[PDB]
Amino acid sequence: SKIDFHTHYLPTSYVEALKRHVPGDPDGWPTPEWTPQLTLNFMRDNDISYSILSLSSPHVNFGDKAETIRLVEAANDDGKSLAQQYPDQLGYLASLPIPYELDAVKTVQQALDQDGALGVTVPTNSRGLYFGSPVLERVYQELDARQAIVALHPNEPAILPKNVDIDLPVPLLGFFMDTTMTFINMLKYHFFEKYPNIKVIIPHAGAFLGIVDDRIAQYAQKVYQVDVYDVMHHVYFDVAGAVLPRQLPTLMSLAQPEHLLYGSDIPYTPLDGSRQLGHALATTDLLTNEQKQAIFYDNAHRLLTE
Amino acid sequence: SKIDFHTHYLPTSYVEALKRHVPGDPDGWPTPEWTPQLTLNFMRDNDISYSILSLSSPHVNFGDKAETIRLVEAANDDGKSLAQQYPDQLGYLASLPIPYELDAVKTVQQALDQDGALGVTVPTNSRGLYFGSPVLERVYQELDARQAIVALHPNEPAILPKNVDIDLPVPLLGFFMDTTMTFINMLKYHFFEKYPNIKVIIPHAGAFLGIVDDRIAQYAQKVYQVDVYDVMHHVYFDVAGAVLPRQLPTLMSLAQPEHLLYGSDIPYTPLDGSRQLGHALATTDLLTNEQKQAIFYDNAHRLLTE
Amino acid sequence: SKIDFHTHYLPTSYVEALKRHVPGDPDGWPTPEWTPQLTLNFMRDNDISYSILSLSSPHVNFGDKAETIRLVEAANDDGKSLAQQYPDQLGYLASLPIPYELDAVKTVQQALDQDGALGVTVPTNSRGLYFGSPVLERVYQELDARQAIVALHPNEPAILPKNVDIDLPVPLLGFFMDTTMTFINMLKYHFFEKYPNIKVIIPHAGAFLGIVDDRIAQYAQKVYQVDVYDVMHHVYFDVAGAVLPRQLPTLMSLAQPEHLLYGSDIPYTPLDGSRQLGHALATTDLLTNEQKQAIFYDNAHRLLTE
Amino acid sequence: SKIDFHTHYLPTSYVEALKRHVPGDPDGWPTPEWTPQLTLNFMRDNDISYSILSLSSPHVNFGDKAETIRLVEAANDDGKSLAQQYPDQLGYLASLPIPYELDAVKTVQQALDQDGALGVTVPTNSRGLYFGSPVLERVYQELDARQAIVALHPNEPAILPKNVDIDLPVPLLGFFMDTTMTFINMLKYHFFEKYPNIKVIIPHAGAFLGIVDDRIAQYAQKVYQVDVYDVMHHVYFDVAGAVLPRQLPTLMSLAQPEHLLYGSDIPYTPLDGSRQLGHALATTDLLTNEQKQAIFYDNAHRLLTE
Ligand SMILES: [Mn+2]
Ligand SMILES: [Mn+2]
Ligand SMILES: [Mn+2]
Ligand SMILES: [Mn+2]
Repeated sequence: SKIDFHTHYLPTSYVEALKRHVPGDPDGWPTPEWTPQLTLNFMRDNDISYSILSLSSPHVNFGDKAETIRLVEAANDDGKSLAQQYPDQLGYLASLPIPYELDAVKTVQQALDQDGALGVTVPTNSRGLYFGSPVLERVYQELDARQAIVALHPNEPAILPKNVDIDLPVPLLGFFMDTTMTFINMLKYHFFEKYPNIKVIIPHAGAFLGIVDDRIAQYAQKVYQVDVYDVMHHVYFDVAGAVLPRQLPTLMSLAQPEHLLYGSDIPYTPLDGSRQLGHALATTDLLTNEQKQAIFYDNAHRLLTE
Repeated sequence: SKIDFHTHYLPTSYVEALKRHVPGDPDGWPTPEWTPQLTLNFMRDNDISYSILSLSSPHVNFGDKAETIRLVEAANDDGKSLAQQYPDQLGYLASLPIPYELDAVKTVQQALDQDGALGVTVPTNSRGLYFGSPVLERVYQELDARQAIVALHPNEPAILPKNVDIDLPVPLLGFFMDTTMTFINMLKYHFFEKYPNIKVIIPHAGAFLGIVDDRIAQYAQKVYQVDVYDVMHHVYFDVAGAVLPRQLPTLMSLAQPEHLLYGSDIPYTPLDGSRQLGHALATTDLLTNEQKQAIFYDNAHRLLTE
Repeated sequence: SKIDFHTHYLPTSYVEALKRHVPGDPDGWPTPEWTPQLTLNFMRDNDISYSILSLSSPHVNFGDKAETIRLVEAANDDGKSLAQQYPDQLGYLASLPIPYELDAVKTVQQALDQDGALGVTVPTNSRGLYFGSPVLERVYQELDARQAIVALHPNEPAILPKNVDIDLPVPLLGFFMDTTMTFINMLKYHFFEKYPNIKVIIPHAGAFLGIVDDRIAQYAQKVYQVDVYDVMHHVYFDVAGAVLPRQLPTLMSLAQPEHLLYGSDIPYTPLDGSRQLGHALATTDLLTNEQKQAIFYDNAHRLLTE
Repeated sequence: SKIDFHTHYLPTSYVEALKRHVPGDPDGWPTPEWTPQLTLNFMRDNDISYSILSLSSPHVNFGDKAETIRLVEAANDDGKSLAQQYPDQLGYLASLPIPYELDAVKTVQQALDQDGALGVTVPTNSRGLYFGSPVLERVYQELDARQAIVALHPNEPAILPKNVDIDLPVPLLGFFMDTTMTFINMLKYHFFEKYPNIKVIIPHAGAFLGIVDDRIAQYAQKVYQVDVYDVMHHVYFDVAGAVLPRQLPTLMSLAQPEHLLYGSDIPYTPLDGSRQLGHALATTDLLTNEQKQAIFYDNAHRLLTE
């Protein structure tokens, strides 16, 4: 069976917040319907024995602090409630009330120490505040002290040129640009050097890292005093998206084999498309049987048992 | 010997315009010194028998139309003058007075029909106007009627988040994001379908195309009614930059073998670094002798003799 | 009776374009319902004998050139058709297919030379191209040759800070910032100096000009070689909006008495609110009866008979 | 004698930070030279008996937290050291390490409770975080508990349209747009309602408030549940800049007579230009002798002795 490290859920209060604050479709991508039953049924039909639920983007920062704290709490309560309802099928990563540092520090401690979260999920940027920002140092310290799993999830870039790619859904190119920019932001701030105990999961096979690393390697070594290649060995990656036949293969010459995790990205990625993507990973000639076994189960299992 | 399809020159008026309008280093990258002799000497020391000179970025659109037209003309006159001075070593691609459509139409006709340009070079975006924009249709029509070579050159993206990758030179990540966004912009506007005779050269081994194509293939097929894979076979690519060991190999499963062109990117890329990059292409185990021969000379030669 | 120089209409194709391209309420302001009868009945109920209709913002530039040209033509045909159906009650200002210079040049000649337009209306900025930009020189020349009336209409600023005034409707502060930025842009490019024959109507009592003029006066004189105070005497101003008791009075110490035009801004401003604004201009102690007569009728009439 | 509530100083570390992080002239305005003697000699030559020094913009947030905290501490030590060296001529407002909430909370307590600060000065926005943002609630609470004076100082707007007013110095229009956006932001978050004890000084005669208030009055009442006119009576205003003959007079129909404070804005505004602006306030026919006395001394004095 497989363990899904990139699968989502949508609390009712979160769905109401989207309709209330976002005109049209969020990220130029229509909000998908969802119920625990949808995920469970998908797990049954695709031999997934365990899913680590996480709140997707847009992040719940709409400009109202009390609202953001309320949404994050509701979302975490749902995650926790589902973990207690299906202890063998569902687990969850806690969302944080970013950009509110002290409040996020409080959520980290509470979600990890008492509410059974397996770790946390954080937006590449929340209305402009990109992860890696020293505005959240105390949050990093609380996460590092707990050797926590930190899964990044791409959000629409804070700002982009308006007269280009007009109406191109944000997930198609924006998400990748943001994840890439965030990774680099983390290198600039010595994140992996200062918080070596955190286990960072970079989604969608590392976005554009497989191409820019080689291009920034020099600058990063000279100006950031960081070896991008060592970092690529240190972090983790989920493999949601069109990772075949080019993206994953390129990533494997940079990533550590034990650090690759399977992900479906349901329900934002239509269930059928997700099934097809997972079937591709199972039958491709680009992966050995050992690698398929690691990506689908062993890697996640090792990570979770630690 | 090799033919360089991505090498630059800097007219004195262009250097004066940069100091006058751009504070600090352009694109967060210090302006390099240059003289024809620098390029010629570099060609001698690296067995390059022919170079196709082109004006790099930033584009010469500073908000003053008459100035832009004056700079573009001066630049083209320099290119032409060098072609007549060293008919066997130097050739040139004309710059255009974008965003001024009718004026650019006039430059295209004049540079190609009477001043010996081998084609044109255009910015991915000129102060926000991204290539592919219907604002320049008449320019495309004049270029298509002449089966012209059109080389894109990345410019700093019109706008980006300000609190991320602070002070990261633009060429390291911005250039790639822009070239990628522009390519997609061209797909949205059916550029290759409407102007099938133009020979578009996409720089730096296609930036991020090797990773996003697979991700947008579906949307592009359904909404743009375009097959991104056919397009990748139709266009050309230069191979300047850290194309090894991941970028070029990925691109070769998408690009046509005869459409890959060598490029050094001097003098913006230090001459020594450029020499090292070219030496890598010559000794790598990732390319057959036939491929090295095609990339370094045959492909460009075929393209130029047409 | 009064003459209304700032009143709007909404072609059905324009309304369908808004629903199709703009998510939610355009400019954060709900699109109003409209038919020719609503304007006409408003005119009878408010002693308005003549209205010069114009298309409001957002401008019809959605990224599709053919569509922009089609929408503009449909809007001008409607304006023309209304002037022919109600010669004594309705007139109109033609819209222009900006940012397409050559096409706009064509619309100006046609609109003014044969379609009966009383002049043109233009957006302070169309997706980033601000009026005054040399990208439209040929358009200015065609307008100056006809001593045309050019009425600016504010649009949402191209871009603004993301985390401030969240959800504040655009017309409340954005429109003013845009009109203000556009006027200065026109100073910078010597618009009034180069096209003295054009009669420019700046909406909403000059937005912030009443306050910034004194601040930029020096710079404009030294760097633009322009006397802002002379320009304020040269252009025109409609007085739609909350012009009393502060805005209009300030503007009158800078504007010429004969260059002040009445405006209601229906139907974007609720009809009852517009009736109240008009009633206030009629009964205020801040204006002499002569000024009320000039603003409501004489100034417009003189400009129209010219 | 007069009391100056808008005058600046430049710590050496701040000057070095500007050269190191800002290319060209900050805010498009050349950094002025300064020593304590320049301010003091200006005071003797212009009948100023007391100046409340403050750090001008750009704010010291360059992306490095430790550096921001270090720069703020160096600036406050200088301010404190000047107040101790010239108890009768110089006082100071402390800067805050915004956007670091907890750290700023610390600076407020220390600055006001033991370092002799007369209050604090804050940027309308620090790299995108606009004052009034709930990200700084704890900072407001610490300030309200001390009935602290909080002086806003405009900074370049986070982002603006790229192709308009090209090269127009930021202080000429940008500063005003920012102060204006910030004031409304504060309305939106019920700042004055929640922190009634803070005495907010809005610079440059309220920027554009004199004109927008009447336009947003309705929306602010209905959506923010705030009466903008009551707020205008509640806050304070310095009168640096070209306040005559239009700006200041408009502001006086909204502001409380006792809440108007004199300001020179040296050394950013050339000393001769500031002397002329002060002389104009002294000889203008737009103010009674009582108002001139209040603006120049009484109002400040009453606020300081409180
Ligand atoms: Mn996802
Ligand atoms: Mn180049
Ligand atoms: Mn209007
Ligand atoms: Mn100041």
